[PDB]
Amino acid sequence: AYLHHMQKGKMIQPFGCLLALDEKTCKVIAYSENAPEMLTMVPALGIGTDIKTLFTAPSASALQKALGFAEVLLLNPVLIHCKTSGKPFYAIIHRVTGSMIIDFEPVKPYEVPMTAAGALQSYKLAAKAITRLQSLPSGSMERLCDTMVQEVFELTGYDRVMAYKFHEDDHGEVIAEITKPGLEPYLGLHYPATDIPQASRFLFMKNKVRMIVDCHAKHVRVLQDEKLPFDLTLCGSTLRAPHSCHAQYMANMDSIASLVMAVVVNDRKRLWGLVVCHNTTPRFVPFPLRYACEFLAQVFAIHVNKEIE
Amino acid sequence: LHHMQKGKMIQPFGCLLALDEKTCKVIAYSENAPEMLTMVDHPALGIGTDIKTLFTAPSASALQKALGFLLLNPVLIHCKTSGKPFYAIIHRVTGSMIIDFEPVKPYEVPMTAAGALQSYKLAAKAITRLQSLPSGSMERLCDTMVQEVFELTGYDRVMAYKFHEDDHGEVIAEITKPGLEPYLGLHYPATDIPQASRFLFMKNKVRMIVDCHAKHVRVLQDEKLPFDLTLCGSTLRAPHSCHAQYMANMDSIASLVMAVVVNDRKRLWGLVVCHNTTPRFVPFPLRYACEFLAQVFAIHVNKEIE
Ligand SMILES: *[C@H](C)[C@H]1/C(=C/c2[nH]c(/C=C3N=C(/C=C4\NC(=O)C(CC)=C4C)C(C)=C\3CCC(=O)O)c(CCC(=O)O)c2C)NC(=O)[C@@H]1C
Ligand SMILES: *[C@H](C)[C@H]1/C(=C/c2[nH]c(/C=C3N=C(/C=C4\NC(=O)C(CC)=C4C)C(C)=C\3CCC(=O)O)c(CCC(=O)O)c2C)NC(=O)[C@@H]1C
Repeated sequence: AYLHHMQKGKMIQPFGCLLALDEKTCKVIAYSENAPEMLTMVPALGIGTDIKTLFTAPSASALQKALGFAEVLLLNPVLIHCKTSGKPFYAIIHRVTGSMIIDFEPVKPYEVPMTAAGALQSYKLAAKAITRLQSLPSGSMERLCDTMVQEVFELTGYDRVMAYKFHEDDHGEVIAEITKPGLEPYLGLHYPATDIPQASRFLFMKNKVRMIVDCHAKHVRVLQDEKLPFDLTLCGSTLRAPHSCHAQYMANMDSIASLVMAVVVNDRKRLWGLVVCHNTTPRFVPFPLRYACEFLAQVFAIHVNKEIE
Repeated sequence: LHHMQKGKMIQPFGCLLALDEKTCKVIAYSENAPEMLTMVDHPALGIGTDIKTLFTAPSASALQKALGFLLLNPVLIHCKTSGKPFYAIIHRVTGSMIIDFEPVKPYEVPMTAAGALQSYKLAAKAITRLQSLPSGSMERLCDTMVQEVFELTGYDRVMAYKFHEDDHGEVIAEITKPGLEPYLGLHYPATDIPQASRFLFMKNKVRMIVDCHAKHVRVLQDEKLPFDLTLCGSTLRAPHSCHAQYMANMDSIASLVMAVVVNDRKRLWGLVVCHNTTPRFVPFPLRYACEFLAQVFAIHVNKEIE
């Protein structure tokens, strides 16, 4: 049941908007319902729209040029400007067979001159983290995980950061934790397997970093071309809305916002666990920082697998 | 020392402005800056020009904020009429804020963040390969460093150049494109690298020369400025004429040099030296990534001695 509704991914979070394009025609074959408002000035946006009508000439050309690379050759994000408004967005591209799917995340105008500076700064901080993991003496899973949650806490600014390990019966245990002062600790607690369905663990193998900005936000529908006789697969989107059971789960534990990083060993390939960030209030972090976190989690996974041996 | 610090020439691949640390107005500029930044009241660019007349408002605001600091480089700026974009690289000296401007292709502006992330990722992967090395073999450590830099930077030749106790140098590792003659193993006199150059490398850890044959450009300053403006910290500083000549005879038209400073007790261990047969330019984000790679390399060198 869970996998169907997560794979189709027809509901997104409202912090961004989504377009899907036909690789052959470059025209819009699906869009989220908030996309006309975000990207135009309400020359419309609908099924069949050409993207050269929406963005400035260098922007349209950069996206058009992405159509011609293999996915492993995609460099994200792309900085685009809207043609009428001048509004800037980060465009995050991925491919599913003959479709190109694009997530658009807003950028503040005063942030634009700092886009390269901020990207370098995020990766530099992550790189300094990697050196401290590596400097650590071997022999203690506990010290390794403490160092990791401490580094992530400083890098990401969330109220709570946990290392969550899966046991062989698939139930989980919180084995390391750092929080801001007032909060209730979860260190040492065990949780049922069913708190994280099989389908979610499966998706984490491919989508290694997941952000939920606000569990109470009103989700937005994706509309697709009525001519299509199948559903598009949108689960690779950075914007996919959380299933309502989990959004209800979040509100109950006063984690209004979250950032989760998969820890995949032998990347025998196995989901060892998760690094779980919670925030009491809504929180957004831009793509370059999440991208750096993905690499930090990869290196962490190498050290985890070393200690096992 | 006094025609590297008080020498007033830059390489022509970019241009330079210096601004007064209080008024924010132009107190020095390279002779190529008017055509590069305005396309040639008053001559649009001279002593006393206000940066609000040169750049779009978001661009000028971002530079005003930097004068208020802490520095994250580079800043992406657009010129006011042309919309012509540059990377602005900022540093401070006692009297002034100095800005090096390196051009960006207008149609590449959408990919600036993407390219910066990719540069740092490749350097971060190189860092993990150095770390995973079994300790004990200085040869293996240095061979790995030159291989990674070669792949990252795309230069024709990459060598590790070690300083001996008498300050003479030795090439102890090297990788080149096929068919180039090796220099591995050669010893060179201490005088090839004067002490003044060594002292600069302590502060400016990455130095790029795009084309030893390029015609250098003068920096003009107000003659009543109560101090002498130094260019030691500019990414654009011209090579000394002895070295421009030294490079031509050895068919290194372009170079990229990384200092290797241990106990960063502080001493210059050596250099990672990249050479190219033809002119070569690499953008600031890649040089910035190389700086961190060089610091991490220095730590492993220091470990090997001990
Ligand atoms: C509804 C009947 C059942 C249900 C479904 C469900 N859960 C998830 C996803 C996650 N569940 C967790 C669990 C935890 N988070 C924590 O912080 C802790 C320790 C305090 C636990 C145990 C996590 C981390 C996830 C991943 C969330 C993410 O991707 O950010 C899903 C998938 C949701 C989606 O839309 O991707 C579903 C469907 N949960 C229940 O408890 C019910 C039994
Ligand atoms: C002129 C009278 C003397 C002189 C001066 C001089 N040298 C440098 C700087 C450098 N010299 C070297 C030397 C080498 N490069 C190599 O590739 C090799 C081995 C194959 C050697 C021995 C290097 C690497 C530098 C640094 C250059 C840089 O910053 O990119 C300077 C500094 C130039 C400047 O303006 O910074 C000067 C003045 N060289 C001679 O040979 C004379 C004896």
